[PDB]
Amino acid sequence: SLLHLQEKNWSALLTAVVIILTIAGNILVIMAVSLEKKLQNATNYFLMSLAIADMLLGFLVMPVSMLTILYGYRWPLPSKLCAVWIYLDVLFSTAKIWHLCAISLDRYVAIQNPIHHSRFNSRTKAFLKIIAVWTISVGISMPIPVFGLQDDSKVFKEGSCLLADDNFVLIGSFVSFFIPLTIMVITYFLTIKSLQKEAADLEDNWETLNDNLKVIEKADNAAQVKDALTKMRAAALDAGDILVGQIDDALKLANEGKVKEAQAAAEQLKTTINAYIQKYGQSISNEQKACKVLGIVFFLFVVMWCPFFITNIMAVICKESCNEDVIGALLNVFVWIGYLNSAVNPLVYTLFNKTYRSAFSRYIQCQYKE
Ligand SMILES: NCCc1c[nH]c2ccc(O)cc12
Ligand SMILES: [Mg+2]
Repeated sequence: SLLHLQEKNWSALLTAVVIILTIAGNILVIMAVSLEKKLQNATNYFLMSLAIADMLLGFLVMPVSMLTILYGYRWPLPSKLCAVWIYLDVLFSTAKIWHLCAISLDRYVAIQNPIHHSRFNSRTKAFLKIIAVWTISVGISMPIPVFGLQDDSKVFKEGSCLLADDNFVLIGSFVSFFIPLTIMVITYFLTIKSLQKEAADLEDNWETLNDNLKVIEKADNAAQVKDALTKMRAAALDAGDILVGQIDDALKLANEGKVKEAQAAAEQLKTTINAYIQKYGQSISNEQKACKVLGIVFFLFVVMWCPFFITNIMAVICKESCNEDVIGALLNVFVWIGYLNSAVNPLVYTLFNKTYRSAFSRYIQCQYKE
């Protein structure tokens, strides 16, 4: 006889906590993007869809995962509900990683194509990209019901419902989890470098505009102002229209010979430059702030699923050499480290965004009026 309820009830109280923090955390994120209007961009739109994936993992996968621990890891439901539960577990995790990849991808293309980002601002464009990812994730996870329902040996390992098939655990791990992991760690690295270069390029054009504002207010002739405005106008085009015609206003005074009159115009440009420099120089500050926080989302996904990901692959490499009972007893812990990651995507936003933090606080006092 089997399917016995046991006294594994340290686990029952601990796993219940993780389910609510997932469900309550990611509901507040879905409510934040749906209601708060400082969050209406493509990156925050993905984070909602990430939190829909996290929350449905809290509803559908994590209670059943708890329920198995309550019946000694012998599987209490119907046997054709084993292959459904693996399919949802793997679908929500595959949808998370391909979101996290696609954010880091969409963020990088936003910097290399500033003009394209204005065109790609559309919520419809964002939703199309999400709907690309979910239908990729349903595409990748689809062997688990199509084959597993047909053969109980691919989803049961001795009354235990788990992905027993080893070509599913191997090929899936590299198709669905190092192809979008590669693209995430390449494009996060290059996003840091594109915002390092353009911050470094703005300090270049800060010091050459500030250098020619020394030159014009020293100068004697209309050739030492004309050249010095020609080097301002060229290196003001390198920060892109607003200021160029005001330099062209100053350029025609140097081209006629009105030097004291061209020098006075250049002093009027000074404050125009400090306005346009404090603006775009706070823009790079904000993107590098956002890139840092999205990195913590990216880093904690990778770290918390990493003990589950390595040990599941060591189940397949030492299929002979190792304690299958100990590897089975570690994966049962290691899956819940990765489940816990559904609870921490919301908490990150709270610590690191005052817009998410304010919104969460108001909803806890039941205040939706923005
Ligand atoms: N999401 C990976 C499949 C899965 C679901 N529950 C599990 C429990 C144990 C295990 O080894 C694997 C699983
Ligand atoms: Mg200098």
